[PDB]
Amino acid sequence: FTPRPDGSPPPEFAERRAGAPLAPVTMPSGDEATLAVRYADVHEVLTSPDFSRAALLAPEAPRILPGEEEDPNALTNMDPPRHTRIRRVLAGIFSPRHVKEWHPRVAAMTDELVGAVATGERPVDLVETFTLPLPIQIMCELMGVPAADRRKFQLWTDMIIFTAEERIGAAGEFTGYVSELIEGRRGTGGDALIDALIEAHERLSEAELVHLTVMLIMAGYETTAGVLARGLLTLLTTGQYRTLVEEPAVIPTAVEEILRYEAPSDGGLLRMPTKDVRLPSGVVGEGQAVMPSMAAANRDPEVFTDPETFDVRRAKCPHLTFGQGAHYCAGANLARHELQVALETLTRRLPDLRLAVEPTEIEWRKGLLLRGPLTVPVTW
Amino acid sequence: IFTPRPDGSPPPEFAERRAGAPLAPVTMPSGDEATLAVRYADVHEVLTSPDFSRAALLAPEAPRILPGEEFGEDPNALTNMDPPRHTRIRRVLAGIFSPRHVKEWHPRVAAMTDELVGAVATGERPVDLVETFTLPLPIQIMCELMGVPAADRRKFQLWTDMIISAFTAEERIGAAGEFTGYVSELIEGRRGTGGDALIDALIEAHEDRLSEAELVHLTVMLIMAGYETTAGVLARGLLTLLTTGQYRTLVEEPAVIPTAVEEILRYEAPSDGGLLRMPTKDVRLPSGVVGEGQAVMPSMAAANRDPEVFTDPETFDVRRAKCPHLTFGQGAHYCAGANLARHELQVALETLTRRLPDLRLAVEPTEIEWRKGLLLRGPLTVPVTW
Ligand code: HEM
Ligand code: HEM
Ligand SMILES: C/C=C(\C)[C@H]1C/C=C/C=C(\C)CC[C@@H](O)[C@@](C)(O)C(=S)/C=C2\N[C@@](C)(C3=N[C@@H](CS3)C(=O)O1)[C@@H](O)S2
Repeated sequence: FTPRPDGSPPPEFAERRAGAPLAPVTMPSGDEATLAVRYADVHEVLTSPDFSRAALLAPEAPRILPGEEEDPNALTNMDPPRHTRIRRVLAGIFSPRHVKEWHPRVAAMTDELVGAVATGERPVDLVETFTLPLPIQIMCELMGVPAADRRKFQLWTDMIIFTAEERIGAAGEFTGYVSELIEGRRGTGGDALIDALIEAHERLSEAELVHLTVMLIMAGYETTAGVLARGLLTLLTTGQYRTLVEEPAVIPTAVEEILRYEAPSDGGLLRMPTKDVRLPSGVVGEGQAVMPSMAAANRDPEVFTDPETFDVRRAKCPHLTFGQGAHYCAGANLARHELQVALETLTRRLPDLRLAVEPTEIEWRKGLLLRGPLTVPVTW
Repeated sequence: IFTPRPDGSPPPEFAERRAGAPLAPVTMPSGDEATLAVRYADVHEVLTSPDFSRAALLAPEAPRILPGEEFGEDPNALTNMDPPRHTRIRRVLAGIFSPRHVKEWHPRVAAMTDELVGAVATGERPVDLVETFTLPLPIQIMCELMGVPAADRRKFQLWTDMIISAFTAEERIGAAGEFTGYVSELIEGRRGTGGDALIDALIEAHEDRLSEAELVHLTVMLIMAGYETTAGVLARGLLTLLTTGQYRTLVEEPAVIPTAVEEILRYEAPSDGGLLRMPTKDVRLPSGVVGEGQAVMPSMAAANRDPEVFTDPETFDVRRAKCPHLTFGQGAHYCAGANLARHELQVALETLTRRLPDLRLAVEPTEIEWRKGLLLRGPLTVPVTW
């Protein structure tokens, strides 16, 4: 909520998990909601059918931040049955067995960027040169987007967390660019992600395809960049980077542990109960919105032994960083793969990587909910 | 012969030399002379015979085409080598550029075509097909194959324009050193990343073979050749399609595309000339004997319009069945990227005729301007609408 100078959780989480599992919290908007922090409460909030996303569009419902965007055609603001139809299409697209035509593009973009880091001026900022551009360049290649337009996609997303009409403006260039992009691509015989989306509209409405495309690009850039910058910074400060260099087989569990520990937001999309719901820690009333804090759930000693310790070898790691239930992250398999190949390539090409400053000098983004370091200087 | 022409039509000297003066002197831009072979039978022989040398053109007293350069005088350029070294590097190139490896790059060709036609399709009309399609398509593929950051694409393109040749100066020496340097740094970065692109395959050929200087210069050359030659031929190819209306034949009958690719290669050969061959003793060509130490220019474009080989050679016909052209050269130096090039041209036409069937020249044929200077010929723009 209030800017922290590092990636330390707010201590109000541990307090709420101990004795105030389902208490009000006042959000940046000034409105309040019940904050669920215990794993089991968050699990239930994310899986139960008795909560609605679409109800948060109603004019009286509470908001997390001040403003609009709040789009009625965004996947995150829909309920069954509409919601279910678009997800069926997305499983058909992000077929875990269609990733195979896509793995090479991920590795190629990593090799590209790690090479550039490798011959760059030390000390290098790993954010600007690696962690920020890797996911945007990946999403762009998969959407058949000219590399000349990637910086523009980055700024529109950054703008769309900037003051109302400036955010409507930037949403309007993205939607417009994307619909145009689409018109161009219809009729080519393509096999990229953008192509599979287009061809699902011949099950997706016009505005559905456009907004889904926009969201896939935004979703798959900001979160991954966040998690990866954070993950690398923890690897470097704990010295667990070296563990991955010496034992590359540990990279899978490291990815999971980074997801758990580095969950980029402390908050979550509100859920509205459509009737009185019993969660494990208590009953929450109909019409009283709940915030699921997956970040808090991820550091719950009921589930994770020694929750505040970062351990790349952690075997039991059912984190909620991809959410859960129906809104479970659509790009979960791509993201996990991006993270693995990122760590694989970087530890292979630069084993003797190390932070070029002390942790406490690194600055973190202030405001905009999502938390992450502003720069990660390294040398070797 | 490389003097200004307002279009892509051949020098009429070609028809007269083929008629009555097959192996006659020609003066080159440099001021120096060579024998100009124009008949298909002579050009074939000049390219395939083991009695001609490329390397001997490096000797300081040998004739040159251009008046001063670096990259073409480079001893480590594949085009400036004879067996056995030439053979070593070629077999490395065969183990990289195999028919199988090209079939495993296919999606990346299609994807860059897909991208760029889509942007053609949505462009403000009339769209210049050169700037939006023919120029970027192959440079962007090559760069993708070499792990080159997309921001670095125009640098590669301008450099390659300088080494091709007025725009001539001692600048085609400064360009070589910037490309060479950039590429060496690209290599440094890339060794140890474990990628599966072309540039990785070249590096893993050096490591335990290709020398450092061979690797560097070959990578630079693969970048320049895979862009400038393909770019020109494709632009030329599309322009002839549109001006003949044979574009429509391909839209209505896509199975014609392969013969169209060959006929484009034949008719649109981007050069009037070719790299000098030095005979290493007296050689009897079909049209006459050439003297030891007397250089011959093989004009593959003249050969391609020889009425002894090709009926109605000045007619462009996408249905003409297999008649070996020489646009890829012949013999030992036969173009190493030939199969990527044919594939790039086949996909460009497959994609572009599918997306924009009713494409048409936005201007009169004769209104188009052609690149001046350079050893390649090609139109500056190809404006179109639909
Ligand atoms: C490490 C990176 C990522 C994290 C931490 C992450 C996390 C999440 C989370 C937690 C949600 C659910 C939100 C909620 O229910 O409150 C979500 C939804 C979503 N994710 Fe992400 N994501 C990541 C990467 C990606 C990628 C690469 C894509 C795109 C391919 C993507 C696309 C989506 C979409 C479309 C949704 C909305 C799904 C729905 O509402 O049904 N994610 N993501
Ligand atoms: C339409 C496309 C192309 C044309 C018209 C073309 C033409 C030629 C010709 C005629 C030669 C031989 C010159 C001589 O023997 O004097 C040659 C050499 C060569 N080409 Fe091309 N080429 C094209 C595309 C490519 C591509 C895509 C590559 C890139 C990988 C490439 C790489 C090379 C190399 C490395 C050589 C030198 C081989 C040697 O000297 O042994 N070419 N090309
Ligand atoms: C410009 C040629 C490139 C980029 C490559 C590869 C293969 C092309 C051969 C073709 C298309 C045939 C004609 C070509 O030989 C000619 C006469 O047009 C040219 S362009 C001749 C010369 N060019 C220079 C700049 C170089 N060619 C070699 C090494 S540098 C090269 O890169 O070939 C001069 O040496 S002479």
